[PDB]
Amino acid sequence: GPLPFGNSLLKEFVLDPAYRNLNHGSFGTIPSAIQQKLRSYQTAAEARPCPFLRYQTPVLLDESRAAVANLLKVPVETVVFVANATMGVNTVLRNIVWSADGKDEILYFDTIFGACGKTIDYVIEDKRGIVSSRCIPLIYPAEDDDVVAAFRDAIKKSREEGKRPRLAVIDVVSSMPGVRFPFEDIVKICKEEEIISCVDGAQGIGMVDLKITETDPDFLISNCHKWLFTPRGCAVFYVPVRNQHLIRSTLPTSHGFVPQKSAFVSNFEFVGTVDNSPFFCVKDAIKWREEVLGGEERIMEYMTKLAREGGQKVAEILGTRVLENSTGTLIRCAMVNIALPFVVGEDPKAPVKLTEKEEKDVEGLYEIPHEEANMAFKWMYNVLQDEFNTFVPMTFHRRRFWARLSAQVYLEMSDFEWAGKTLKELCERVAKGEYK
Amino acid sequence: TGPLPFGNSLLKEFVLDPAYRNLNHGSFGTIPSAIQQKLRSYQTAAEARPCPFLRYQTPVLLDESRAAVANLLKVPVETVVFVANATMGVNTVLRNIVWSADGKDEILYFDTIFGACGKTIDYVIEDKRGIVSSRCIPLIYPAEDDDVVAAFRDAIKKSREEGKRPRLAVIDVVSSMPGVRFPFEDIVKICKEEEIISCVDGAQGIGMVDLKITETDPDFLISNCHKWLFTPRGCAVFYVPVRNQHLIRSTLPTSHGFVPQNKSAFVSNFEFVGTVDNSPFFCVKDAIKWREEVLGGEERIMEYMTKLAREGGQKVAEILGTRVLENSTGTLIRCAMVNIALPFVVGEDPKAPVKLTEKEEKDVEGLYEIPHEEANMAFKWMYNVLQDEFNTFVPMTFHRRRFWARLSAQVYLEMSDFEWAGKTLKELCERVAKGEYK
Repeated sequence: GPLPFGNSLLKEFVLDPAYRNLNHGSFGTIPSAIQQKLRSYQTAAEARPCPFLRYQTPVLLDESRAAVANLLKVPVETVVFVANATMGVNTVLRNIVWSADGKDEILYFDTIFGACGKTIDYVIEDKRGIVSSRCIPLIYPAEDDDVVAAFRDAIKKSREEGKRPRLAVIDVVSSMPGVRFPFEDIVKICKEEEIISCVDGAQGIGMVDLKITETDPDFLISNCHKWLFTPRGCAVFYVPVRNQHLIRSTLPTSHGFVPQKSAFVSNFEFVGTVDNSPFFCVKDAIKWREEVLGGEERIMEYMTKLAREGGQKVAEILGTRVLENSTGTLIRCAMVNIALPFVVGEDPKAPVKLTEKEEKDVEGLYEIPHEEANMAFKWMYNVLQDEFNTFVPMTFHRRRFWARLSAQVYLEMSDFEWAGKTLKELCERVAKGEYK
Repeated sequence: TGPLPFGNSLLKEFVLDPAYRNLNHGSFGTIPSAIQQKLRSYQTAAEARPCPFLRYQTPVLLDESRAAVANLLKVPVETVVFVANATMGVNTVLRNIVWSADGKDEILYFDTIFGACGKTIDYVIEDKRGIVSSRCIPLIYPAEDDDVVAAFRDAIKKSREEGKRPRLAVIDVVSSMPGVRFPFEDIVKICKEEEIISCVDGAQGIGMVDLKITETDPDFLISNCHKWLFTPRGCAVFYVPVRNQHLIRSTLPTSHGFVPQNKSAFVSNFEFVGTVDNSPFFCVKDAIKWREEVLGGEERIMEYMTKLAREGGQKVAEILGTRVLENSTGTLIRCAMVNIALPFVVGEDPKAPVKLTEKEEKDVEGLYEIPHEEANMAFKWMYNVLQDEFNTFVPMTFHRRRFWARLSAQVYLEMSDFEWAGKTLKELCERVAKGEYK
């Protein structure tokens, strides 16, 4: 039968027993059964290179394409594997041909992943101004209605400047901070307004239900290596059949390109020589998660609940609060943010008008001068690795540090309590000016 | 004591199937057992400490592999980075070039260019909406070095005669099919004289021939470490002199290092371009070390494989009674791969007839002729036979009505392997003369 969750499940993984993994959402990790699968695929590749790599690669790709589309509840003709989420997002933006009038505009939110945000910048530079972009600022904790309204005002405002809102990139779950984004509402608005919905669901498969069919996005990308126990360097790229014709070239351009099984699926089979073993392990990771663990829903059910209750314990230990809106829809994933018990001094260049609640929440804590914010930020990162042998990413949002913790099926309440007590003393030492 | 002798005794150090004969190392390469173990050690370290290792040890390990490969190529370390493969870095060059506003820029390339790279030109023309064009330069092999230089000098001229401007030339170090050493020293020099960006595709390069980077001084060069440098698949070194690093505006794909308009920003840009297993990149310093301490260094490795390619190639040509692909100057087989014609002719195609050299018509009289339509049928048949029954693999170039089989020598091969290749290809070719491919 299935195995119980918690620290006993560390038996199945290959983490350092001295190292606490509180940040699975960044790079992921794989259990011992999947690494051996990974290395098994390599031995076959090095045993007879041309026979295996030329003819067994498409068979092993389609076995994982079938398993992942199955689990996503979508046709197999619509899923394909790319290197990673940054690669997939780049594949969408680099392939779109923009209107000849030059009125097209890319809409995005300021919680966009750094790599994604800078891809929009370069594409605008590369196409030399035939497409532009407008940034939608977000204040967190964000109410879902405020996010969708800020998107509607961006659509309305863009048209008042003579611009055409052409494409919108929507997170499933944002990176920093790790919050569930109301992507269903934003994608639906994109359809009504005829906007290409480029759903960046890197924090997606294996953690939250993507609801691909009912949402019907134009493009979706998601990192299997982030929450599906898939070896590093694997993202599932979803393109409906109606849109596969605009993905004209892969990244990079390879043999499958035709100058002007489907041709769309075949073009991604060989895109330059790479170790494709992480792709082949998708079918095993899915089968391992269903047989060894209780299944996909049981995995997500535990991680989300542990993120709530575990995050609330870190907040009690710190005397602060988790990051959540009035409807409790931000912590609908496996990650949770907790505010740290201090505050940064005001930036005279870009001062943030603090909200009355955010100011009473500052309640006379220790204040780090803004000139020392980056210095203390580096210190907390190094100390968490060198002294506590863990790693906690922190979002600097409105002169506060929001530490993001990632729950997993091999963690339990004791880990988040250790995380709370660790962060507690770490901030006590930040309060004493130890970062200098 | 001393280094290890070459030949089949060296297979103890590799992880090939003993029932499989790897006569085609040039396609995907392979790694020794010591390098595979290093690949898994980097893999083990990443899973033990995802964030601490991948965030902070990746800079260090990339820099050790950058210094190792830069010293091997005798190149400043500030001018080398690592990309995914040869196809990836050729795209990196062609997609960052800002073409001139009027639209006369054209990309020069030869028709023996690698298939992915030529189509990369076709897509860049499409994505840039016709402001850049291409001009294919046909080549006939056996090609003389003077004739290649002549075709390039006359293609530059026909361009400007049409009011066009040669902007960039895709130049091979060693071409894929047929596996042949290309006179890149002269074509790169002519690109400097004619103000043409030299984009060198040296995928067949590192670990096999002397790239002579400092001397020929190219604008951009790529080379597959995983092809001939015993590096795990998914690795290729990207050489750009710092005079041209500003031209690479964004990596492929675009990531944190891009900036809109100690370690240089160019070098920093290629460290994190998306979540990937970087174990192949880290092994570059381990492969170069292994090749030095165990095999005796690049120059002993390279010249053995080039010597074996000639002698073993003429054995296959002798066993089959044909010939090898070589020019009058003996400059085509200046690498580790050799092309030997198979003993039969393809019927002429009325859709594009091959008017052949007098000497070319004398080399095929008496040979069994296969009709042109059945050519692709027997081509697919020979591939399946050499794998399912002879348990090997040999790629074949179709060029002017004769198949040239491309063999790949390597430190773990010797003369008995090429004798087996010739013996295997006669059994194969005698069976296509009897029409077995039906």
